[PDB]
Parts: sequence; C-alpha cells; structure tokens
Amino acid sequence: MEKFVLSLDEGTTSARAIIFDRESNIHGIGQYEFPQHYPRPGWVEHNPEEIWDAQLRAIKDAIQSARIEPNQIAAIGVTNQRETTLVWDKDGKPLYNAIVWQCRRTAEMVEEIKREYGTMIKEKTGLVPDAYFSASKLKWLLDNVPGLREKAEKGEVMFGTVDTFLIYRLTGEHVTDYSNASRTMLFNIKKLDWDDELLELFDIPESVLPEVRESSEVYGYTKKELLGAEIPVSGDAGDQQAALFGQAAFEAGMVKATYGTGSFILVNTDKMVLYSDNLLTTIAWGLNGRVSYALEGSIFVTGAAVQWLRDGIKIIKHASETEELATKLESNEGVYFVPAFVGLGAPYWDQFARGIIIGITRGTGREHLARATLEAIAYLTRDVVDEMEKLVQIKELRVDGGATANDFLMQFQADILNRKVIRPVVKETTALGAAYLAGLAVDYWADTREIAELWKAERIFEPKMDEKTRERLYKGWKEAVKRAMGWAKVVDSA
Amino acid sequence: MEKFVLSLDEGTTSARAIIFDRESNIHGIGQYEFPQHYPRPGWVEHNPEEIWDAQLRAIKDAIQSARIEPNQIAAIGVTNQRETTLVWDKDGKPLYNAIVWQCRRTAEMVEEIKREYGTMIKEKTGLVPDAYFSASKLKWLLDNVPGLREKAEKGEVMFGTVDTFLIYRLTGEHVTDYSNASRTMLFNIKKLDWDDELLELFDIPESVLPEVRESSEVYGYTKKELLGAEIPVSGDAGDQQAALFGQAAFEAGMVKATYGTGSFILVNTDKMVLYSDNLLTTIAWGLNGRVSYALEGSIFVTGAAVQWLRDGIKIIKHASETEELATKLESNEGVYFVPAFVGLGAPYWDQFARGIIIGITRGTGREHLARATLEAIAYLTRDVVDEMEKLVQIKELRVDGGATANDFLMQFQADILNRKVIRPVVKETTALGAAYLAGLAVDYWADTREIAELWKAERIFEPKMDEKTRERLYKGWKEAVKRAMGWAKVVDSA
Repeated sequence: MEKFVLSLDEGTTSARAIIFDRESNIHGIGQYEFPQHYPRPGWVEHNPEEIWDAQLRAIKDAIQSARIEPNQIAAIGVTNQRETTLVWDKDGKPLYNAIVWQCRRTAEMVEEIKREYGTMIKEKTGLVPDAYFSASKLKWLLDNVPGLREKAEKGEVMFGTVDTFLIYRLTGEHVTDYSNASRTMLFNIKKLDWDDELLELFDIPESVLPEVRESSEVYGYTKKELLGAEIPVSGDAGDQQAALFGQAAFEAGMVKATYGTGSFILVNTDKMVLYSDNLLTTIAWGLNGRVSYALEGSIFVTGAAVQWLRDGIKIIKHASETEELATKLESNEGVYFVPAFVGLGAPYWDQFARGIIIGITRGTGREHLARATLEAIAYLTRDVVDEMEKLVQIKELRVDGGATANDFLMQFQADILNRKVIRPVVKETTALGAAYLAGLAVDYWADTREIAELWKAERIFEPKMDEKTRERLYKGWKEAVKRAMGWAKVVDSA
Repeated sequence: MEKFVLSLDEGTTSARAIIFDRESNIHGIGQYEFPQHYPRPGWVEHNPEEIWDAQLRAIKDAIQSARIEPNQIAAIGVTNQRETTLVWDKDGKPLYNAIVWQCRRTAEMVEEIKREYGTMIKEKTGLVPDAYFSASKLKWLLDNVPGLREKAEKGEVMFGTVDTFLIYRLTGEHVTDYSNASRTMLFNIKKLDWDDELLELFDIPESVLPEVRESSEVYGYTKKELLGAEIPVSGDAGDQQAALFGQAAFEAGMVKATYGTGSFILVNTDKMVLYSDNLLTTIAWGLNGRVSYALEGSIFVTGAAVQWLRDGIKIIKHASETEELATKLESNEGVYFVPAFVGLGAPYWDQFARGIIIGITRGTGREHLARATLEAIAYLTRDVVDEMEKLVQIKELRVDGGATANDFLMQFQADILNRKVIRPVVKETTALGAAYLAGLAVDYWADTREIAELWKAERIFEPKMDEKTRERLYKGWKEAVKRAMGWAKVVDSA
C-alpha cells in the first residue's frame, strides 16, 4: 500500500499541511489563518493555542483531501516561521503569547547592546544584533511575565521557537534543529552549541533550552489518537531554510528567494562559513552528521505591502489585482514606495525607517501605487543580492511563494537584477523542504542525489531590460530609501 | 428701481457671477466649471473661449435668479485667477490657449535665470522668480507659438492676465489694475510702471502690454448687445487681493487666508513696502490715488490634495467625507502627506519637490490619509505665517474658501498656529471684494469705512492645544517637508 509524507508549514499568518508523494506531487492541502495580535504600535503576538488549533485543523483537511488513511503517512516534517519565541509549562500550556519575529518591543534594549557587544554576538552567532531575533524576546518574557523568571529558574519553563512547540505538542520531546537554533542569537554557529556568554548577556536560565539536533532525524512519535496512526516526526528546519532545501539548492552557490509577508534570500554556502557585516550567516541544515551554512538577507515587509493596499487603504479587492494595475503603465513615472512598515532588515538594519510613498503628483492613481509596491518587492531583493555580491557570486535565483505567480513582478525582478529568475513546478517549496528532510529520515527517499532529480523549472524569466534603465530605476529606489531612514527617530507624533 | 453690483469671479476651475446689494447680501449666483487641459504632465492650460463661454453663462444665470433687468446693475467688478497668460488679436480671438498659473512648463528656464537675476527681479517686482509668474509664460508663447513673435513685433498681439482678457471682451478696453500687473513679473511695483529691464530680459515687445490702472476705476462700458444695458466696468483686482478686500482688511496688519485648489495668505502692509527673501511683496490694490501693498505666501496645492484623495487614489467619494475620516483618530500617529504635487511654493520655492506620504505602517488607513491631508493644509499655512512673523506680527487670520466649512480643519488651523481663525458671515468674499471695488468707483458705497461695518464674524475658532503638542506635530511636518525636497531632479521619466 502506498505511503506519503505529511509536512507542517506553520507560517506567520497561516498554519498549513501538505501531503506529498515520492515524486513530490501534492495529494492534500489544509491551511488555516489564525489572528495577529497587535497589542501596542509595533508589537506583534500570536496566541500559541490558535497556532495549534489552526495547525491541527490544517492536518485533517490535508488528510481528508488526499483520502489516505493515517497509516499511509510514513513521516511528518515540520517547518515554521523563525524567530517567534514561545514559553510553556510541563503540561504544555503557554505562559504567554508568542512574541513574533515581526515584533519590535525590544528595539531600544537591543540598540544599546549592539553598541557595546555587536561584534562579539556576530562572531558567535552569524547574526546582526536586532529585535528580530529570539534572544531579546526571551529576556523580555523573563523580565515581564509575572513569575516566569522564578519558574524558569526552578527548571519548570520550556522555551522554544515554533518548531519546538509543535514537536513538543506532537511527541512530548523538547528539541529544535540547528537551523531554528541559529536564529535565536543564543546559539554559537561555529561551535554548534548553546553559548554561555550569550545566556549570561541576555540573562537566560539554561534549563529553558531545547536540545539541538539535526534537521533530518526521528525526534519522536505521535500518539496514535491525535491522528489515528502513530507516525514518526523526522524533519525540522526553519521555513526559509526548508525552502532552500525544497528548491533542491544542495550545492554551494545555489540561491533561492521566497516571497511571503517579508522576503528572504538564502545562498547555500555549504561547509564554508562566510562573513558579512550587513547580512546574516546562518545555518542551512544539519544532515547526515554534517552542517551546511548559508548567507541570508531578511527583508521584513514585502507581500505585507500588498496586504496593506487591500486592507489598509483598500485600493484593491485582491493581490491578484496588483498586476493588471501595474501593467497599465510603462514605468513608475517617478513614484516609489519604500514599505519599511517597521524598519528595514537586510542590508540596512535601520530599526527606525518608516514607509514612504514619494513622487506623488495630480496624476498618481491606484495603478501607480500597485506598480510601486510590486517594484519595491524587486528592489528589496536586489538590495540584498547586491550586498551578497560584495563577497560572493550570485548566478541566478530560484523563487517561491504566491507572489511568484505574478509575471510582471517576476519579469521586473530578473530585469532589475540582470539575472534569471526561475520558478519551479512545485509551489509549496517550504512544505516540500520539511517533507524531504522527514522522508529522508525514514528512507522514504534514499539521498539528495535522488531528490535533486525531482526538481523542475516550470518557467525561467530572462532579464531583457538595458543597463541605463536598470541603473536609473534603481537609483530612484536608492534615493527613495534614504528618505525613509531614521524616521521614527525624529518624529514621534506617533 | 433698486440697484445692485454684479461681480465676476473667474476662478482656476469655475466661472462665477454674483449679484450683490448695498448690505452685501447676495441676490443671485451663476457658476460653471470649464475644462482643465493637461497636454503633457506638469502642463496646464485653459481654453479662453471655454472660460468666456462659462463666464457669460454664469452672468446670465445670476441675473436670472436675481429677477432684475439689466438696467438694475450699477457696476460690474472683475476678479480673476492670477497669473495665467493669454494672447489674442485685435478682433479678440485667442492666438493660443491660456497658460495657467499652475503650469510648470518654464520651470527650468526660470531655474536658470534665478542665478543671474533673482535679486534684480525681486528688487523690481517683489517676486521670487518662479514659473508661477506671467513673464516666462509670455516668453514661451512668444518663442513657441508659430508667427506669434512676428505678429507681435508688428503690434497685433494683445497680452493680458484673465482680468484684462475679460474687460477687453466686455468693454473693448485693454487694461489691468495694479494688483494683477504686479503678478506678471514684468511690472515694477515701486515705480508703478512696466519695467524695461524685465521686458528686455524676457524678450517682450512692449506693444503686447495693457494700460495699468487702479482697482476702483470706471474702465469702459459693456456693449448694450451683451447684457442688455451699458453697464460701467469699474472694479478690478487679482482674486487673492480681492478676498483681502472682501474680508474688509483695509488696515495695515490685517491678514487673510483663502483656501481653494491652492492657498494664499496676504497681509495688508498698507503704504509700506516690506521685503522678504522667501515671500512675495505684491500690490494689494490701487484705490483713490493710493496704493496698498501686501506680503503674500503662495501655496500651490491644498484643496487639490483633497481632490487627489477623491480622483487620484479614489479613497473617498466626496471631498465632504474627509472631516468624518480625520476625526476618527486622535492624532496623525506619525503619518504626514506633503502634497508638493508641483514643487513647493512659499517659503520654500523648490520647483522640484514632489509629494511624499511618510510614516506608513500596516495600520495606516483611509483615515490617516484623510487626516494627514487636512493637517497638511494647516501646516502649509503655518510655514507662511511663521515666515511672515520673521518680519511682522500676524495677529489673527480671517479665513475664506469652501474648506473653511471644515471645523476639524479650521480648529486644527487655530491649534497649530496658536492664533484665532475667524470665518465671516459672507462666504463669497472674493466676488465681494471686486463688488466693493467696482461699487466704490461709482458711489454704490461711500467708503471703506461704511463697508468695514458690513463685515461681521460668523465663527471664531480659538486655539486650545499645548505648546508641547503644537511643537511636536509641527516638528514632524518640517522633517517630512525636508524629505519631499528635490525629488524631480533625480527621477525623470518615461
């Protein structure tokens, strides 16, 4: 009887489940949104019970839609939004909301630390000190949740990133993989272990920490009842590395970009550890006793600028609408939108940037905003790829996320880059990457030589814009960006 | 029989006629929009026959609804939009479209002249060289309209602002008053005559020029055909100065702001000629052999940023809705909209500034844009008033235009200025000033002293905002303005 891999993609706004076959075809999808909690300006929280309930409901639909029995699921892969920090008790009940990777409550605290400790943290961690990472968020939780520092000091608090939470709830194990752990700013990526000086700096009791494992490994087994069969949980990577793995990006020098709420661009650097003042050195995955590294640019707001057109000012009914508006014009006509809704990530790392639409005139319409938002998404990607090029060659880009279906966005992307932008036949690249990691671990697949042969270019966009136009459109953007900078640090009237 | 004054208000978008009595109650209005020609972005023109068509229909409408015979009209006053340049032949046929005050076609050519001649032009004219003014709109026509230059060196082209145009058609006289001529950037406001060095500098045959007369003076009579009587044309001034005169601002130190498409604030400086590097010294009016001067700040886009909300990104149906939207929030929450659609007027004079919305976050909605737009109209006013305060006390603002019906806007205006903002009973203050000007010429009113008692206050908005808050709101606005500067001279397109 035919078996399949189940994969959880617990994203920032939606918890999803995709059942895959050994050719990497999809057989079932469940997806459910759960609420975003904005308790204060620039504070973002998710409720961990709503995550789970959405994540469960999603598994059942994928199963149902695929019409397999539970017994036909060989392995569960887990993947997740990365920096969102949870804490829960032995019976597994949250001691607060998750502080999301998007949340900035720690910005002033990290700004001070960065000054005196920036280089030390970067050398241990690969990371640029920022509110984005777990470390400062655990600290804030420990100092602000009434009686959790004391409970954690009693060895009664479990910390995790989202993969950890989901694996706990599924198997009762307290673990994370190297990739999600590289993201906490507490984990030493050269030594591959929790870092003592860092636990001190942030005042972290160690009892709180999960055990760090590889990215492909049986971590545990599901109660038969949750799902009806007892299934191995065997794959675990942060979502943006799982999309790297989902893209078959298995050799050093291979680059993907995923477009969602934000956009994240990873080059696989393999056994090599590469340094960049303005990008992230991160772990890709741990597989077969070996560790792959990666270089990342993390761009916090890309598709969220399209959500904002639909939901904030409501100039559109759907994201789909953005493309036909945009293509109503033959250029941006001097209109630019730097959507720095809360600061800029890579490579500017300005916690104070805010968003700006500049170049407005009497004729600025819905079409110019649609276009400026789409092009922003392409400029932000280049800001990162150009910084990667200060040290390493970036040939071409493999891409994924809903936005990749927008052909205007995709052609504008290859055009301002002067690089091929390639979308594959599989869509759920993030899900498929956690599936491959799990499948590998119970022999559902034999090796990555095998898996590599499963990957296919659906379409390849080729650059066809000339230098003068590239350079002039990008020079507008660069100038637009300067104007977004520092804004939350002159104003508040906020 | 009972007798009335009819005044023409030939606005930027609309042609209007109002019939008034000695008490200044309005017995009848006509009003008609006419077409805005934007042949090329940044270019604005009017068709003079459409302006005439609309003006004459409004006259006949006003007379209609007053239910008077034309012999009941003691005098006509004429006010107009102010810098718009017409040219026409001896039979009175436009030799070209009107180049509106809005039109930026000459920006670069003026930009150039500003380095050799800014001090000499300001000295003569009170004006900051800007494409705003007549001079260069007249060079353009002379230089680019085929055969117009040669026809003019032969004496067959008449130039005029819209007052001159209209009086020519009503009367066959070719005249302007002091206020309109001061706007040409071709008239010496100190000597009170056309100026030879500017005529030379702008390459302008003197045969083009009308005779400069006072603002309350019988110019000519209307043809008995036209309107059925032989009616004296006896008032003429620029619209913005006539609003000054209909606000009864006869004493030096009295100040008004009119709100329309753009905004203009004038203080009556009386018999003094005041200098300011960043505002316009102009002529208020010529009356009984005396000339009153003024200090002005001109702001190109204010109400137009509201039209953009409605016609550009279409986030409101009716300009009405903006108050209701703005008042849904308690502050702008760090959101500013510098609507410098066409560059900035006084005190900045940056022809390259473009519109910027800054401080955009995921929770920025239609209400933040509505509120940001309203507050911009009050901020732009304060930029000018503060620039005037560097020379002269500005005590309070008498205020007119349709936006003065907006209480959030009016109260916010008193608020950031910390000054009273006083809205009179008689709404149609522009037409009113030309009515008083024409009527004084013909003894329909004895005195500006008699007329002064006709003015009564309908509502005085009084400040009630703390220094700390007024200062913070405004510090944000200035930082936003800085970020609007100079955009167009780096983005340049298509």
